[PDB]
Amino acid sequence: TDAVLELPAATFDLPLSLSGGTQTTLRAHAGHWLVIYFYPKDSTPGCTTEGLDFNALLPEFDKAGAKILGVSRDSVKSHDNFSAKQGFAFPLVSDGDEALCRAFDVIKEKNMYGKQVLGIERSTFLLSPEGQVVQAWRKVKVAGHADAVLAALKAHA
Ligand code: NA
Repeated sequence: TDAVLELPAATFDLPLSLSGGTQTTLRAHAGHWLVIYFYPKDSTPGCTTEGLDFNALLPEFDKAGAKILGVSRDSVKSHDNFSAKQGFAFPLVSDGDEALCRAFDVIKEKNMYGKQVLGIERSTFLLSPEGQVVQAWRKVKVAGHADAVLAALKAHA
């Protein structure tokens, strides 16, 4: 009743390549809140602002035992470079095959350039300690977003 999104069951066991060379899975995060924020491109203004915003709020997320994962389809190397430059203290998922993106249905289409163009739509999701997606933000505007996500986490937790 509380889920706003149902993920394919296999989603939770997908090996997610992280910045730093390790993997995680959503199931591995059982027992605590997880924020998953999808962004279109490493090292761009909006995605950097969003990452830095979450990073600045990390201790507030820590208070709730929550973990953050940023997700794009950039490579692990790109993620490493991005994370190092910005000083992120949470992992970035290299979703190169967009398996996680598709599971969360963040690959969206736009009619532009006389074509049908797919891309990551900036989106964020709150996952409960039992892996339920209890809140979603789509077509995210970066300004104030990490604040809003933190507030929602605090409301839910
Ligand atoms: Na979780």
